[PDB]
Amino acid sequence: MSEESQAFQRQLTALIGYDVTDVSNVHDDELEFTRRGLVTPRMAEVASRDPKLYAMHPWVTSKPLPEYLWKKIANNCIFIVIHRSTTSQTIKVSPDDTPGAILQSFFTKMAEQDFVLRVCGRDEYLVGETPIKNFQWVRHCLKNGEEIHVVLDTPPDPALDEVRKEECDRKFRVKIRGIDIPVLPRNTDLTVFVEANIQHGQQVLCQRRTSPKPFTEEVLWNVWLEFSIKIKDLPKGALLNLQIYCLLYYVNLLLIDHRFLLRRGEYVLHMWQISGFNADKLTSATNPDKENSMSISILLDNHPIARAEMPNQLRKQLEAIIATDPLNPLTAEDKELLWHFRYESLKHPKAYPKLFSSVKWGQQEIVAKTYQLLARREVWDQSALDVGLTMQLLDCNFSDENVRAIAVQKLESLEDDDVLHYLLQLVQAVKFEPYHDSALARFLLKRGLRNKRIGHFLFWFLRSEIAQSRHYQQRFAVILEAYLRGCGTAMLHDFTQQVQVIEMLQKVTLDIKSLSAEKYDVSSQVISQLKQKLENLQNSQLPESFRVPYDPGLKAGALAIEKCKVMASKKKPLWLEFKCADPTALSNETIGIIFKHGDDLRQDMLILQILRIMESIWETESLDLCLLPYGCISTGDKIGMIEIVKDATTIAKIQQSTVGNTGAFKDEVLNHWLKEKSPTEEKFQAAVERFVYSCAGYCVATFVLGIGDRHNDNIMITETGNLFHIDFGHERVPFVLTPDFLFVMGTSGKKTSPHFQKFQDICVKAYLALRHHTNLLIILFSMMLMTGMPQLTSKEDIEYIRDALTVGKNEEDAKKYFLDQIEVCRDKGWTVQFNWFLHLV
Ligand SMILES: CNC(=O)c1ccc2c(c1)OCCc1cc(C(=O)N(C)c3ccc(C(=O)N4CCN(C)CC4)cc3Cl)sc1-2
Repeated sequence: MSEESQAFQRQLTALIGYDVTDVSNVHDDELEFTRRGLVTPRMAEVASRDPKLYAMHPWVTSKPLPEYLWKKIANNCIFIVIHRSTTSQTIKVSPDDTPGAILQSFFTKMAEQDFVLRVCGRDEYLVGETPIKNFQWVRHCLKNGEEIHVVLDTPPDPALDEVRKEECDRKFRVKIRGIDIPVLPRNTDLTVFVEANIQHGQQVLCQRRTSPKPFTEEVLWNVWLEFSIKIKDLPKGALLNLQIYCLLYYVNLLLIDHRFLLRRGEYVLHMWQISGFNADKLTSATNPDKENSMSISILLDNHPIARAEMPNQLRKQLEAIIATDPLNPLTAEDKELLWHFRYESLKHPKAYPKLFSSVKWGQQEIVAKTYQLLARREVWDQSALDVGLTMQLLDCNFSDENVRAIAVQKLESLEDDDVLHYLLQLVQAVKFEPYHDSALARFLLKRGLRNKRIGHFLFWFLRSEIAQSRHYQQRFAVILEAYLRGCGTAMLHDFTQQVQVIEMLQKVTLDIKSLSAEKYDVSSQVISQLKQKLENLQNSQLPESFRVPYDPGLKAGALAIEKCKVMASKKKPLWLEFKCADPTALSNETIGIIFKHGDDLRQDMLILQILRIMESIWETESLDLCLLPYGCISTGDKIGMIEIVKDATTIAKIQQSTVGNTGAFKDEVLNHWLKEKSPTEEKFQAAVERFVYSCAGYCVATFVLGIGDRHNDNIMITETGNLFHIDFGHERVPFVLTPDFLFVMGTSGKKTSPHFQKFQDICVKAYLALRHHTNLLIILFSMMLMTGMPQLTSKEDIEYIRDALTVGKNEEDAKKYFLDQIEVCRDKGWTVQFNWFLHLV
């Protein structure tokens, strides 16, 4: 291994934020085995991808143009403005024209074909055989009433993407020797025992306990725990879960390894301490902190794997069971039905999750029958892809490799555009895979390496987790490294720039947070030191440019130091502004970015991404709710970026600017603000309309997600009328619809009006459009809770969304339910809003 290659691994380590060659925290070779296992999938995708299309990463969709976007084209014509160093002719185009085609109606229309169309000021290309109406940038421009400005230039050199070459029928038992912790002192000395569980898909096959003993820094049982399950019956993917109760600590050990071998020998496992149900509890990783953590010693001394028509009424029971929601509990009666009627069940793709939860995974013969069942998979294979269904089979309830692979098989058919929609949840779903190398992980690897946009986000989503999750960083690092080894030198250089930038801003963030207290109010002293420090960075270890992490097509240049500052809030986040490093840009507007330290931005990414999913869901229904899921990215431990939405203010600041002593609240302020920021009544009417739509979308989305009761300071609005929520980091009301919002709607004092009627109509339409996707929403909600929050009750917390989506009810009762919800806010008026500030005194 050349000295060059060692320097390279060093490079990857700094981009990843973890050393994948570190062997300090392992008890076997799973991780190394996986690094090697992933080489094949990587080389295969690299060798398979088209260098040209890969370099230009066109962003496209096969989906039809929504009704609400056809509205803006009734002339069957679209205008593209091409530019080239001086003047710019505006070509009239047909929505079906191909980029190379409009290049024919150009060159000849003017009068060598080795040129390509690129969006002005962006690293975005319109290429490939695709109708221009199928390009996302084109649809984004129409939806925003913006013109499509493009520049004619030379295709990027694929050479820049060069990738560096690479080079027994006995019952199961376990001996618990004892436990050891360096320091126990809490308050009162209690007693302690060890609980050993054998689990599969968060289902206990057998449970055993040790006798209680005095809790001292060292407790030695030296006791055999014999389980009812036979060795031969252990399913691959089963975990020996070990727990200490006084519940204090846990740790897991895969009973059958990545080689299909039964675990054997001595183990000293360092455990995880509970913070006083979630994905972290399922991890096969052990606590890396060997100095301050509890450990448990165990011994293993115990390779494997070597007609009749249904009556009308049972079938009805069966179909009823299948119709129930993902969260409906399956009775013992229900499971037996599903299993007995196995072959009938297999004819309904929607039964798959319920059927595989009916499997007795602790019985070799049954599992086998199950694999036999999966053999004739025709009905499933030809079924239309249902993302909600697929994700159900990737959650914590399925530990079987084969069950999860068919889920992954269905994902193979997603277009890149959809992958981007679900990417974050798919990455989080890697936490439910029992092995490091899995079909799900390889699919993400493959898709990321196939498309630059997916690779970029895949990188940040992985790095965010590597940086702040001890439970999963090892697995995610191996995945990221594999990816980094195939993305190409260009991407590598880009990621390097981005990582350098955020690292510098982190330093700065910290140093500046130090030069001030815990809030007040800053301090011209504090702002000046910031500007100096940035001036220092600017010249230079701070790279010429870098891609915006939440908007990779955008290249950020030099900081505009005069415009930077520290925001006035408890935490002291930076308000940074940069110049665009692309001369071809259509404006002088800077790139605003908020850099913040002290908060875990992962919950916000999760919420913002779900918001994006709701928008695409609504698109599948021809609806546009005008949400504004601003860019947000966890870039490392307790740090990240947030997009600064231009021309936007807080609803509270608007209130506050007019008196606002102790937080008095006037109904007409909002309407006045909008009218004053409008240059004309036209623009004002557009603002009001957009407000109605945006208000409706956020009321619905926020109710469903159970995040509806918010303080005014957590909700913003653009000067153009777009309302939107922010800060999703962790009497009552379902959502925020205050009298001022109502005032803009032309209503006041519980009355009606054309815009308000229009609002209720949009809400209801929005609400029921989401109910057609109930299962997708429920499964995303529950995964989000398991992988993104603290230790959430696996029933009651998750059950909220079921109630919220009013599962089980017909359309009439649903509309009713929501309309009453709208009434509650009205009756409550300003109460909850009003309650703030006082709680603090
Ligand atoms: C011209 N644009 C803006 O002023 C602006 C302000 C805030 C945001 C923005 C634009 O983009 C939209 C997304 C966004 C998201 C935010 C967020 O998540 N949090 C937690 C947040 C809330 C308040 C502040 C804050 O201190 N201030 C200073 C007072 N000012 C009136 C509001 C923002 C900072 C953050 Cl990061 S702030 C914010």
